[PDB]
Amino acid sequence: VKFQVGDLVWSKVGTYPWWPCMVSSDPQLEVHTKINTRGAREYHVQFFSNQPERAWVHEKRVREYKGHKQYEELLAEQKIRKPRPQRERAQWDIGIAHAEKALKMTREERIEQYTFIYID
Ligand SMILES: Cc1noc(C)c1-c1ncn(C)c1-c1ccnc2cc(F)ccc12
Repeated sequence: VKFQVGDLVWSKVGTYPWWPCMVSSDPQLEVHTKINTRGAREYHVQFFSNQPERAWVHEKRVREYKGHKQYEELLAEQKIRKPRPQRERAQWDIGIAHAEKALKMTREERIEQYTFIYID
């Protein structure tokens, strides 16, 4: 286990770019990490965004969030660059603004400030 609840991470999920997240406990399983059905470790994350979402992400697709400028280092992992669709970019910028604020808080503060409320 490399990450704990409240840690800030970048997650690369599906067709989306590296996105700012917070590691959190799954509301149903009550664990923030598990071994999946393929025997790989996954972490449960909340995505920072105007649209609240959560996901279980493979450990190879999770990186420590040190700051927004780390994004260039993540892409690096003629020069070819994918375009940045304006609508997605605006939501990513909003997520980054939250992560930048969360980075200035302690773990306990971030947990209190950002942990989602799940309603059945
Ligand atoms: C959508 C969605 N629904 O479930 C999940 C899980 C996702 C998701 N998977 C990866 N990312 C980065 C997201 C996502 C989460 C929150 N906000 C967003 C805003 C966007 F513009 C674009 C993607 C996202």
